[PDB]
Amino acid sequence: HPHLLAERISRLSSSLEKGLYERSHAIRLCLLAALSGESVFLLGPPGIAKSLIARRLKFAFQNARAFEYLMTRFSTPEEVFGPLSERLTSGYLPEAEIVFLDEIWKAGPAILNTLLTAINERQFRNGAHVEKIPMRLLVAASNELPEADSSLEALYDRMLIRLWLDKVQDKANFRSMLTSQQDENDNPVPDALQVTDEEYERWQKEIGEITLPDHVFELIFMLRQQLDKLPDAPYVSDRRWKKAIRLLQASAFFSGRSAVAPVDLILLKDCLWYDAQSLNLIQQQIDVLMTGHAWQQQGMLTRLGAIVQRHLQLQQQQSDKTALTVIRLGGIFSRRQQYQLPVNVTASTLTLLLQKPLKLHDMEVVHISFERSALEQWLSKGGEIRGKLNGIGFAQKLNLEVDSAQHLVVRDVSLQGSTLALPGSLPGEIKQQLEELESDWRKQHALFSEQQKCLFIPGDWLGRIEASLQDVGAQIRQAQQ
Amino acid sequence: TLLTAINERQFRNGAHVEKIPMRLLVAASNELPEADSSLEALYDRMLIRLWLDKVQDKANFRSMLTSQQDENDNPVPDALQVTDEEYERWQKEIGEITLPDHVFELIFMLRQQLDKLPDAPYVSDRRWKKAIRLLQASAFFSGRSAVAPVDLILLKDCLWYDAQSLNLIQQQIDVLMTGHAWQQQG
Amino acid sequence: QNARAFEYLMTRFSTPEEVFGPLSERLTSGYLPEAEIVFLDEIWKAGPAILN
Ligand SMILES: Nc1ncnc2c1ncn2[C@@H]1O[C@H](COP(=O)(O)OP(=O)(O)O)[C@@H](O)[C@H]1O
Repeated sequence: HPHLLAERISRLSSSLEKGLYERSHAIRLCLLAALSGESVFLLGPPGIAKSLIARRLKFAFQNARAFEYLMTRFSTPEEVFGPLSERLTSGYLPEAEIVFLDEIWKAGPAILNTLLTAINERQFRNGAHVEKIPMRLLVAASNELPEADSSLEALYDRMLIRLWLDKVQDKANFRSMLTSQQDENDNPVPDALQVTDEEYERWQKEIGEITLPDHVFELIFMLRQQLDKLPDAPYVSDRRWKKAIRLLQASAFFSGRSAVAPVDLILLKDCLWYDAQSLNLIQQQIDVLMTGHAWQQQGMLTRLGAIVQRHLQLQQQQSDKTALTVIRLGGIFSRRQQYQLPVNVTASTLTLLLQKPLKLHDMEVVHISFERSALEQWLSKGGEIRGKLNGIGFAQKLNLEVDSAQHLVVRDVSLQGSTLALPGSLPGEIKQQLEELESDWRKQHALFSEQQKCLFIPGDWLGRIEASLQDVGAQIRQAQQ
Repeated sequence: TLLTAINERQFRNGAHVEKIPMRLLVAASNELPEADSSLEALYDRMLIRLWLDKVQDKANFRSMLTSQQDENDNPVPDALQVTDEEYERWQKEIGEITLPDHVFELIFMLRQQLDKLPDAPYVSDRRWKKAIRLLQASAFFSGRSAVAPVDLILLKDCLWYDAQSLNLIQQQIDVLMTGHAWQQQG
Repeated sequence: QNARAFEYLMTRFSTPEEVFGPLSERLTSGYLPEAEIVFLDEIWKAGPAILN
């Protein structure tokens, strides 16, 4: 039964897209928020299809009403909620479902005061006795941004989705859009894809029953502590974290899932920023989190380093068997030039082992890696060499010289010698621990290859997730060679 | 109330709503609205922006100064007046006009040219969609079945918004019509 | 057992007639003179007559 729900939603959003190209992210987000009792906000220049989406989502139901009003600087509350006689609310907002409010950043003082009580309580102060408001979707569009110290920020902090629409840019999607024969006032939604009033009241209760996995909570709490340490990061209130869960739980509900999926965190890119300055900061932190700690991308990186450290620890103990012989070629030159091994080594960032460890830069080291593009220059022209320690940090300078027996003596602050050596051409203990970590990559990749059919996920985000999973898998297959 | 009578051709009336048989919406004024006001919502929705001015020619002013033609009679004959049935049928055949591939190369090029110029006015996506209905209607009443490249001349009064951008829109189209239209500069 | 709520937001252009109730003598049906627990957010921007 839950698997058949994702098919009906995919056919409902397909009929709503017919007529508005390059607006999939602006229509799918409004349909999910309407079925879960959430709001949505739009921003952009007037004329990028902002009022039609408010009149298009009403055809997906069976008892919805439209209300397209423009808030002016001299607007009165009696002209919005209907004039009083006790208030004639015949087709306005208290009895409507999907209302539209354009230029909301300039209404009267009493207009904004009545809108705050109709969101947290879904009621209205209609004279003496109050009544409920069957509001299913709240949308608002404008153009500019409010002040930093004003009363208009009370409503902006309560809206969940902050859509960022813009004009068309693609040429192929503009051909049929320029000459579109589809009417904007008909009923393109079939009668079989429209939900009833009974199914809406039942879905409002099953969303809260979605369980929260322990691995999902590790990503939400980490993002909150990350934005608090950055001064340029925008502040996120506690209400935004609670209202965002209802959106993620509703995305997995209409997609054939019973728990919160880690891929649902992509929708948080339009629920944290507030201006154009913080727009590039929210999309940057989530892109790193979705390609770092989502499917355990960086989690396997800190575990693979312990396997390499354990493998290199057993190779430096038996380094006396295979040393490092440098070829001789001192012909006619002012300095005894050297050269590395030919076909034996071909890597660029190869590592070199040492016998007796030394204390370089007030720390211990067990392996030093050099660059192939930088080793040929020092062994031919001379000068100084720069190499990092333990494969981390920057390429610090070392006191490396040539040996009489064709070796590499590393000098420190105590004038101590250390002959370098290269690792030869896998122990059973390292192979056993490596297969356990490699099997974890296939388990995390199998989860992404099953839930990628979510309709509420953009298409440009799948290119960065797949490129992040292949980068980790390409590094774990190099040490096993 | 004027915004709901354009996109939906309806008007609220207490309880039930009704349609408006509005065929032509004309508006005239003198000054320009503010840059940050609610009056810009109606200006961005109007298609044709006619720029009328006083007479300048001397030959056309002689008969105009002493004109005996009445302005309250019926100079239109009864044989040239269309009926209510022909109006409802013409509203459907306008959308059936095909869009040639050579015409699309000029509309998309004009949109990208105004975006690179900082002094050029901004044109929303609604204006590009509503302008096609005007060009397709010009070729419909002229004996054509497709969008004619010469119909782009009427775009000189559907892009500008003030007196500053009036000389910029009429200059870019004049070069486009005498450059990339019939492959002049091409 | 007989309390009433009143969530109001004070603005820089608020009027006293929109808080206590518009006059006809003042229609104070469910506001502040007959309420018990009222809420006032952003009180540091109200008008001079509201604070008085
Ligand atoms: N980007 C777009 N793609 C397709 N159609 C559009 C687009 N922008 C506007 N339209 C069309 O213009 C008409 C009017 O849009 P409108 O409500 O004025 O947009 P806005 O509310 O952003 O000003 C709509 O019926 C819509 O079909």
